[PDB]
Amino acid sequence: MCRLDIDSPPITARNTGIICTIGPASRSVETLKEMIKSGMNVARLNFSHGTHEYHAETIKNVRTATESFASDPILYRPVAVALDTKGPEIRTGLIKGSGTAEVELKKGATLKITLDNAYMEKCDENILWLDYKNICKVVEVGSKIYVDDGLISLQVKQKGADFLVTEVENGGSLGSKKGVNLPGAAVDLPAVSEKDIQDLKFGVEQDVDMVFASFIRKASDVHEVRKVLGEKGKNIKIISKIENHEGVRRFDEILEASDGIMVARGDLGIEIPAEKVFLAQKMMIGRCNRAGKPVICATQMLESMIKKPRPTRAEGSDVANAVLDGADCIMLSGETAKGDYPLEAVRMQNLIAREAEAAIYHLQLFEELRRLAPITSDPTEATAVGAVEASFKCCSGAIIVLTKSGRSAHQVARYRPRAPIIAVTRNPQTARQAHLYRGIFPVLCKDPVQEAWAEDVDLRVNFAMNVGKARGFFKKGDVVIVLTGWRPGSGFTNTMRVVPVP
Amino acid sequence: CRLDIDSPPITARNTGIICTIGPASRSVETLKEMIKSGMNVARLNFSHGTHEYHAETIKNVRTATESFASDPILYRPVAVALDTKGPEIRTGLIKGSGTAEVELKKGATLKITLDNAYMEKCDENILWLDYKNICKVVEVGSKIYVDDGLISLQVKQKGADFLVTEVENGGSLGSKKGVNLPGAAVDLPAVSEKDIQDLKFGVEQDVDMVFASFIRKASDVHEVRKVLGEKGKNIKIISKIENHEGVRRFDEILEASDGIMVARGDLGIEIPAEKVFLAQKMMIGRCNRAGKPVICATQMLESMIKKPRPTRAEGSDVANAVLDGADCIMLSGETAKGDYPLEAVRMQNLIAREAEAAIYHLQLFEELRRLAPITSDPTEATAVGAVEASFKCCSGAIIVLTKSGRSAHQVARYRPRAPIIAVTRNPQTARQAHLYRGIFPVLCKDPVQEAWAEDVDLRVNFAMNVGKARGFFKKGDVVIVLTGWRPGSGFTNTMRVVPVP
Amino acid sequence: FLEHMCRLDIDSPPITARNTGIICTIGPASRSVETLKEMIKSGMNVARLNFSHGTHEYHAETIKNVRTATESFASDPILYRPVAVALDTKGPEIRTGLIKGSGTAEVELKKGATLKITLDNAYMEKCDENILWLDYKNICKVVEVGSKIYVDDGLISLQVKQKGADFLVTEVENGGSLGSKKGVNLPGAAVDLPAVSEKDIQDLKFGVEQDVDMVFASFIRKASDVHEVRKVLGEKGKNIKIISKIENHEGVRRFDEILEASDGIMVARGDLGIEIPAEKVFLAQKMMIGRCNRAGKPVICATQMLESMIKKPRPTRAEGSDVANAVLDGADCIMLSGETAKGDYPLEAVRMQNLIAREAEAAIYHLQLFEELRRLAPITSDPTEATAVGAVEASFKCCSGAIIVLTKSGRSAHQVARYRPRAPIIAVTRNPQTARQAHLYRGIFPVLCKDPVQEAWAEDVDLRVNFAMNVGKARGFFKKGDVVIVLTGWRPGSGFTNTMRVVPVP
Amino acid sequence: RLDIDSPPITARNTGIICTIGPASRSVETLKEMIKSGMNVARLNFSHGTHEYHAETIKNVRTATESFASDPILYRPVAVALDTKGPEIRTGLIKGSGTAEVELKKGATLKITLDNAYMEKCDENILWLDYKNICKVVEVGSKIYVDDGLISLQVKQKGADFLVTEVENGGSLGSKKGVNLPGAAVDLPAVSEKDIQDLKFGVEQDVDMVFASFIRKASDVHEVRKVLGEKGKNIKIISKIENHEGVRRFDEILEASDGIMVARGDLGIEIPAEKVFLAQKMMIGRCNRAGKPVICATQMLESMIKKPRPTRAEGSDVANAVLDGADCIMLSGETAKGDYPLEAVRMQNLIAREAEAAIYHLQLFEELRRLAPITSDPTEATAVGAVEASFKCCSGAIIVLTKSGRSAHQVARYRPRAPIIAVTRNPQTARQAHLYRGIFPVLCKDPVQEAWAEDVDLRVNFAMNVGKARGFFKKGDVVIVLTGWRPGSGFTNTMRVVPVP
Ligand SMILES: O=P(O)(O)OC[C@H]1O[C@](O)(COP(=O)(O)O)[C@@H](O)[C@@H]1O
Ligand SMILES: O=C([O-])C(=O)[O-]
Ligand SMILES: O=C([O-])C(=O)[O-]
Ligand SMILES: O=C([O-])C(=O)[O-]
Ligand SMILES: [Mg+2]
Repeated sequence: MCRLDIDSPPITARNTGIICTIGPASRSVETLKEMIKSGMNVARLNFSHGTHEYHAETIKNVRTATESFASDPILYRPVAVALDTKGPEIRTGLIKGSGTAEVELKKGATLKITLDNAYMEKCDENILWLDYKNICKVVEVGSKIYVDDGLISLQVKQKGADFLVTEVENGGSLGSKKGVNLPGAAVDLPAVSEKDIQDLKFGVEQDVDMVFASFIRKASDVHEVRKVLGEKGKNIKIISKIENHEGVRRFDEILEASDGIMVARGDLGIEIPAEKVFLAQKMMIGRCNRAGKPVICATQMLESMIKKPRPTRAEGSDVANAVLDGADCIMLSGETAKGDYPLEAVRMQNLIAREAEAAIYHLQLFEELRRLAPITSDPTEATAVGAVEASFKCCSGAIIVLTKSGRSAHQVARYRPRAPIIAVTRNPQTARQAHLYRGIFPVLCKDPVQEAWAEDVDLRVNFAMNVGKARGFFKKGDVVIVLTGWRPGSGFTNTMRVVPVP
Repeated sequence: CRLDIDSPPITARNTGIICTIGPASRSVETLKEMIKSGMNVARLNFSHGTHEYHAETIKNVRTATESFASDPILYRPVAVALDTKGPEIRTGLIKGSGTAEVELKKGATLKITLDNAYMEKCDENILWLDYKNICKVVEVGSKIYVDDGLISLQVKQKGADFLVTEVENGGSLGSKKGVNLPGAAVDLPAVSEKDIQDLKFGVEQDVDMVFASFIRKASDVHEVRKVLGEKGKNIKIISKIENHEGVRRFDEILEASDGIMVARGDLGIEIPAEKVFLAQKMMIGRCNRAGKPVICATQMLESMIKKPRPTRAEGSDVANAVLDGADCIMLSGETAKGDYPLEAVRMQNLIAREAEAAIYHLQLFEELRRLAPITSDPTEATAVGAVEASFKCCSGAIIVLTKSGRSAHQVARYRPRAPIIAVTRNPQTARQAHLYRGIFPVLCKDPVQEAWAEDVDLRVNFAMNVGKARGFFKKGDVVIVLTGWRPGSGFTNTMRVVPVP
Repeated sequence: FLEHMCRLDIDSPPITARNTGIICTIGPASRSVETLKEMIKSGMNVARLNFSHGTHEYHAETIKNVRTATESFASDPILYRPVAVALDTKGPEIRTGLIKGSGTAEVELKKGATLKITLDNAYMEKCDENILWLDYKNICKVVEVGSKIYVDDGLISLQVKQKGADFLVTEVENGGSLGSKKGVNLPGAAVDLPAVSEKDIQDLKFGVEQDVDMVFASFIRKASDVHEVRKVLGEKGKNIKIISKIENHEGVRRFDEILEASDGIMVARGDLGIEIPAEKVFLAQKMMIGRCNRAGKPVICATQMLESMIKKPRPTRAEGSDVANAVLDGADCIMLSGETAKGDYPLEAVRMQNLIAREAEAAIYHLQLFEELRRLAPITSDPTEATAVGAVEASFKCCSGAIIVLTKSGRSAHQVARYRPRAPIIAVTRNPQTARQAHLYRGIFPVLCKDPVQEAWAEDVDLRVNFAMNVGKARGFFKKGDVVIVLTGWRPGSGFTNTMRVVPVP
Repeated sequence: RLDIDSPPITARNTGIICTIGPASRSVETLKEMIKSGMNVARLNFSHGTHEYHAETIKNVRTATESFASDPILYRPVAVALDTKGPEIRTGLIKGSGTAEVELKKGATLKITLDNAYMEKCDENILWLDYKNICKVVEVGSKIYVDDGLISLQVKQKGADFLVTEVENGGSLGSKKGVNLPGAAVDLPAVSEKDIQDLKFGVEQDVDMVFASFIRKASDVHEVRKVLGEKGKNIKIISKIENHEGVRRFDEILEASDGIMVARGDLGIEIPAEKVFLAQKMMIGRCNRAGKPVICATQMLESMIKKPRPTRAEGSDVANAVLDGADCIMLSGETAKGDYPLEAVRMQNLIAREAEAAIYHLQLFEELRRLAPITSDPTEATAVGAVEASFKCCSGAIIVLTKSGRSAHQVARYRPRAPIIAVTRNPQTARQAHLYRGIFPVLCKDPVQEAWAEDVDLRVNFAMNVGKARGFFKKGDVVIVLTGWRPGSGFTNTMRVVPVP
C-alpha cells in the first residue's frame, strides 16, 4: 500500500474486459467502430427495452463494425454479443409513444398507476402503466414503490379496484420501460416467462455468445434457462445476474449451476440496503475468483458520465476498486446506451482498469489462489498452473495458449498471471467468449488447417508471436511460455515450453 | 468469500464524519439534526463568505452542540474546522443579459482576459479570471480546466495580457467557478494576505483544526504554523494534498503536518483521474503507518445533492475509503447546499459502520504492530499492550484517561476493534479526538478531587456510565482501562483489566 | 524462516540468562552435599529421584542432601535459587534384580553366551552373567520360543531358546554392560499390569510425607491412569504436580486425553525408543512438545541427551545437536539421567546443558513463536489471561529487561510463560512450593520472598516489586535506566492479577 | 499434528555416504551396504596407501556392477575421495606398558618434536608431527587430542618442546588427531601428499573430492588446479571444520560445487554448543544457493559398538534432514564398527521418516520466493515442473539430463515427488546422489537414429524404472522434462503425461 508509485506508467495490455450496453446513443455503425477502438470487448443488448427487430438491427451493426477490422487478423479484435433477459420483473410502459422520451417529475405531485393495456404506450407525468397484474394485492396503504433502479420513490395513497394513486416522494426524470421494485413483498413471477422463452430462442437464432439472466433467485432458475436454450444453445454461456436478497443467500448453488456471475447492483441496491452492496460484491467476486468462473461488476460505475464528459472521484474509485477486488469484467449501461459521452465512458474504463491492474501485486494473489486451489488429476490444470508459476519466474512477455473451446486458456486465467494470455483459436465463438476471463487476449486464426499437425501447431504459435510483436506485448529477445497438446482436439493440453520470440 | 451480508454491524461507528456547512445546514435546528445523524466535525469553507458569516456559523454550531450539554453522559463533542481558500483561481460573473449559464460548445473559440472591465461580464466569447500572472505560466498548447474540471480549454494564442483558447470539453459555464492549470507552476502565494486574515480569525474564534488548501511542500506548512502562532499552537494543521507537487513531496508534508486530507476534487484535475485511487491508497497507508489522521474527501456522495439515495459507485467509494484505513470521511456540497443533507450524513454512518464490521481487525493490528519500531516510551508500550488485551478478551471498550489526547491517539494507531472511550476535562482535546478512528471522546465536567486516586476512579466510573448508556457494554462485561502513575501529560503507564460495575 | 536460518551467527554471544529448566537424576555419582552444591551452581533446577532403584531410606537421605545443599545458599535471598524435588514412580514396568547384592555392581555379557532368566526369589539379589531375576511372574505366558527380550532401554537383546514353567533360557544376541534393576521391555506383548501398583502406592505415600514438588508418573497409557495417580495422592497431595511420562505406543496414541488430565508431560525416550521403532521417536517428541506448548502445559525432553558423557568429559556432535533441537522444538525442560546419576562427569554434563540451551534460546525467533502461540490462543474471559498476553506484547515493544510477576500459586507467572516472552519472568512469591514448581515453565525465574507481610497491602506489593528489582540488578537482567513490566493484582488472594505497569528501574 | 501411524513412501531422498574401512571393504559386505542404501563410498586418505585405496575402489565397483545386468534396478554408486589436509597427529605409544596410556587430571605432560620419541609416546612424554607448533602457540594455549577428548594447557614454551598440564584426562592411543583452536596453523592448504592423492583420484576416476580444512576460496582454487582439465568434471565438496572456514563461508561456497559440515573437527575448533548454529546456517545457505550440503561425523557414533543407536543420535539424523541436508554420512560406523549394515539401515529408516515429516509446499514457497528472476529457460521449466508436481500429486518428475544440471535445478526447489534422472553419462549418474530427491538411472541403450524416438525411449525407460521401484502405476500422472535439441543446456519442455 505504501509503495504505490503514481509517477509510474503502466503497460498497454488491459486485462479487464469492458462490457457496453448498446442503445440509442451507440447503435450506429460509425459509433460502434470507435467503441471497439476505445476498448469495447462485449456488446450488451437489454431486452427489457426495444423489439426483436430493433435488437437484430443492432446486432447487425455491431458485427458490421467488428468485421471492418477482419481484413487484418493480427490486429483484429473479437467482440462478444450478449443478450440480457427480462426475467421475473415489473416494468413501466413507453413515455409519449417513444423509447427515448422522458418526463420530469415534481416532488409531491400526484401520479396514477394503471394496469390498462391501452395506456402502455401513453405514459406521462400523470399516468403510468405497469405490466404486473397482481400489483394491487401486494401493496398496502402507505407502501413504497420504487421506479428505475430506485430513482423515484412512490407512496401509496389510494388503493383502487384496477389502479393505484401515489404521491411523488422525490423528483427526477422518468423514461420508458423502467424497472419497478417492491422490497420485502412476494412476487409470484416465474423464473422463465413466455416472453423470456421467445427472447432466449431469438438469441439462439441470432448466434449470441452469452446470456445475462436477470433476477436469478435459485439453482433451478439457471437450469430452466439452459433447458430453453437447449442443444442448439449448449455453447451459449449463462451468466447469472444476482440482483435480489434471494440470489445472494443462495449464491453458492447458483454459481455452481452458472457459467459465470454478474453483480447487478442497480436492482440489488434497492432490493437490499444500499450500504450492504459492497459486501455482496466483494463476497461474490472472491467466490467467483476461487471457483475460476467469470464475474462482472455492473451498473452506475460512471453514472454521472451520461450527462458529463468526466467522472466523479467516487466513480474513478468504484471502477478501480472493482478491478482490485478481482472482477473479470466491468460494465457500462446507460453511459453507452443513452448518454452524451459513450466514447469517453469506455476510454475512462480502459484507463482506470489499466492503472488498477498495475496496482495489483500479482505474486501474493497467485500464491493464495494456488494453495486454495485443490489437487486434481487433470493434466491441463497442472500444465496451466506450471505455466503461470514459470511466467512469474522468467518475467515472460506472454503466455501463448492454443485452444479450441477456450478451456485451456480459462484454466491459465484463473491463476491470474501478470503475463497476458494470447489465446489462439480457429473457433470464432471461443474468441468472442474469451473476453469473459481476465487477462485473456483472444486471436482468431483463419489460416487453413495445415497438412502436418506439427506444422499446424508451429503456424498458430508463430501467429501469436506476430500478434504480440504488433500489439507490443514482446519483442525479439523476449521469453514467452507456449501451451499446446500432444494431439488435435479439446482436453489434450499437456505441454509447456519456454521459448524465445523468433 | 467469508463476508456476511445478512449479519448487521455493532452499535459503535469508528470513522469520523466531517460536514461542510452552508445554506442547507446553517440553522440551529438543522445542525441539531446533523449531530443526531452523526456529524462529528463541522467544516467552514473560507473560499466563500465573510468573517461575520462564519462567526455566525460557528455560533450556530456551538448552540446546537451545547443543547446536549445538560446530559454530560450522552453529550457528543463537535469539532470546528477552518478550510482555507489558498492559491485559488476563480472566474468572474456571467453578464447580466442572456442566461444564468452560458453554453460552451466543442471547437468554439474563447477569449480569456485579465481586464477588470469584463470581470462581471463573462460569456461564451469572453471569460475573466482573477489570476494576474496566468500568461507567464501557461504556453500555447497548455490545458485550462474550469468548473470542477468539467470544462477544458487549450491555449491557441498567447497574448500580452490575454489568451485565445479552443473549447475541448463543452458544458454550461456559471459564475465564479474554480480554475485548474495542470503542468503549469502557479506562482500564487502558499499563504496569501486573505489566508493570513482567515487563519488569525480561526485562532480568535477558537477553531480546533485547519484544512490548509494546496500544500505543495513542508515550508508551506511552517508558514501556516507561524501564522497560527503561539496562541493557536494547539490547533491541528491538516494539509490538503490536491496537486502533483503535494504528492511528490508527501513524505515531508506528512512529517510537518498534524494530518492529511486527500482532497480529491482538485487532485482529480491536477493529476489524471485514473490515478487518484493510487494516490489515495498510498497516502492513507502512509498516514496509518505514521499514526496520523487522514481524511478522504470530495464527491463521496455527489448525486445526493439532488437525490435522496446515492449511486452504487458512491456506496462503494465510502466503504472502500473506510477499508483503505481512513480516519475520517467528508461531505461537501452534500451538506452545504444540497437538498438532502441529513440523508447524506445518515448514509455515511450506515456505510462506515458496515465497512468497519467487514475489516479483519486482528490482521490489520498484526501488520501495524510488526511495522511499529521499538521504543523505550512507556505510554507506547502500554498502548500496544492494551490493544493486544482487547482482542484476547473481546472487550467492550478501551477506557483511556488523557489530557492532551496523545494516550488515546497512541491506542488508535494500532486500530483495535473495541471502541476507545477517551475521558478528558479538556474541551478542545475532546473535539480534536474525532480525527482519530475509534476514539469516542467524553468530556468530564466534574470538579477535580483533592485526592488524585479518587479523581481517577471518578473519571473511570464516568466512562462506565457512558459505555452502558450508549450500548458499548453491560455489567457482566470486561473492559481495559488505561491510566497513569501521576498527574499531568505523558505519564500513562498502567493497564487494568476490570469488569463493569 | 530460511531467510533467518542463513543469518545465524556463532560470533554473536548469548547475552541473556538461560530459560530452559535443567533436571538431574541423583544417584551414587551426585548424592553428596559437596557435589549437589556444585550442581546448583552449574545450573540444576530440579532433582529427580528414580524409584525403580534404591529404597525409601536411600532416597530420603538423597532428598535430605539436596535440601542441605539448596538451603546453604538461603542466607542471601536475592541470589537464592529454588531447587525442586521430583519423584519418579515405578509404574507398570518389569525390572531386573540386584547384580551381586549391589545396586552399583555390573557384569559384562558377551555375544553368543547363554543366560537364564529365573523367577525364583532366592536370586533377586544374586543376579550375574548366568542368572537373571525379574519381578514379572506372568512372563512365561506372554513370551514364546523365538521372542526377543530387551534389557535396559534395549541395550541388550535376548532370544528365547527354551521356555519352561518358571524359567526362561536365552541367548545374548549382542554384548554390553548389565547393571542392577534395569528396565525390561516386551514390544507387542500384552502385559496385564495395573496403572498404580502396590509399590507405587507406598512410593506416592512416601512422596507426600517427604514434601516433593512433583511426580513423574511412569508408563502413563491413558487418561484414567492419570486420574488414578491424582486420586491416590488425594487432598494431601493435591498441590503436587503430576507429570505423565509417555513411554509406549498406547501413551502416544492416547496423548490428547493424557495431556488434558495431566499437569505436564515428559517425553521419556529411553523406554519409548524401544517400545516404538527408534526412527519414529523424533516425530513423537516434536508432536508432543508442540501440543504442550499450544496447551500451555510444561513438557520435558528426557533420556540419552548427553549419553556419552557418562564415560567422557565431552559430548558427541549428535548429543550437542540433540539438546539444541530439544530447546528449538519448545521443551520447557531438559533432563539428565545416567550422566548425573552414575556417570564420571556429572558436573560437566549439567554445565554443557546450560551452554547448549542458552545458545539455542538465542537462536529462537521469539517474534515468530509468540505470533503463532497468540494467533492460536483462544478467546478468554479470564482477566489474568488477557493481562498476561498484554504484558508479553508490551515486552516485545519496549524490549524489557524482565516481566515481574507477583504470584501466590504460580498461575499468573505460568500464564505469562505460555506466550513465550524473550524477557525473563521474575516470579516473586512467598510460597516455597510455588518457587520450586515454577522451574517446569520456560522463562520463569522464581524468587522467594522471606520478608514479613506489611500492614499496608499496597506497601507490601511495592516491597515485593522492589525485591524483584534488586534480584534483576544483581543477576544482570537490567540496570538502573532500563524499563520493565510489572504484573500485580487489585486485591489480596489468588486469581486477581489484572494490572500491568511499565515502570523504570530504581 | 505429526503422526507415527502414517507410513512413509517407498522413495528415500537423502543420500547416504559411507566411509569404507576394514569393517566394510570386502565385495560381499559392500553388496549388502548397497542394498541397505549406500549411495556414496567415502575413502579416507588420512590412512592407507594408494595401493590400499585402489583395491577399495576395485571392490566397490565389483559390488556395484554385480547388479549391472538389470539396468531397470541398477543403482549407481559414487566414489568420494576425502583428503588428509593440514592434519596434526601424535606418534605411537611405546611398546612397553599398556597399549593405551591413562592421562590424569592435573598431571604434567611434555610435548616433543624430537623424532627419537615418535614411536615412544607415554603418559609423561608425547610426540607430534607438526614441526612448527611452538612458533604458533603461547603459554596458556589449549591443545586437544583424540576427537577433543583430551585437553592440555601450555605452561612452558621452549624452542622445540612444550610443557603442558592435563585438563580433561582419559586414555591415549597411537596416531591421534590434534587440534589447536585459536592458533594460526601454517600448514599448507594443499600439501605434497594432498597433490599426490588428488592426482591419484583423477586416475582412478573418482566422482567427488572431500577437501579437508578449507579456510578460504583460494584453497578451493588450489584443489581445482591440481585436478586440472583431466578431472574438471570432478565435484569439489569443501569441508568446513574450523573457525576461519565458517567466517569465510560465502566465498568458499561460491568457489565449490558443494559443502560438508565436518562436525568432528568443527566441534573442537569452535565451542561444541555452537556447532548446531553453524550447521543450520551452512545448510540454509546451501539450500538457498542450490548446492549440495553434507552433514557428517558422529551421527550414529554409539552404533560402532551397539546394534541400536542412542535417542540423541536418532534425533540428530532426523534434524539433519529437517534442516535441509542433501546427504548424511557415516564414518567409524561403517569403517571400523561392529554393525556397519545396521548403521546404514538405520539412516535409511530415519531419513525416510524425516522426509515424510517435511511440509514441502511451505518449503517450496520460501525457496521460490528467495530465488531470483532469471532469463534461464531451464530454470523456469524446473520451477513449473515442481509447481505442477504439487498440483497433481505426481508419482515422479522424469528429467532427461547429460551433465545432471537439469535435475539439479529441479532438486533445489525441493519437490515431494522423486526426480527420476535419466542419463547416458555414468559419471552423471554417480554424482546425482549429492542432490536430495534425485534418483539417477543410467540408460545403456544405443542412440536411436530418430532423435524424437531416442527421447521417447529414455522417457519409457524411466516409466519402467518407476513402475519396478513402486513410485507409480499405469493410472498415475507424472511430469516429464525434455529439451528442444540434443546436448546440454536446452531443457525447456514440461509435459504432464499418464503412465503407459
Ligand atoms: O495523553 P496524556 O496527555 O499524556 O494524558 C494522560 C495523563 O492522564 C493521567 O492519567 C491523569 O493526569 P491528570 O491528573 O493531569 O488528568 C496521567 O497519568 C497521564 O499522564
Ligand atoms: O440489471 C442490472 O444490470 C442491474 O440491476 O444492475
Ligand atoms: O478542496 C477540496 O476538498 C478538494 O479539492 O477536494
Ligand atoms: O523413564 C524414562 O525417563 C525413559 O524411559 O526415558
Ligand atoms: Mg480544493
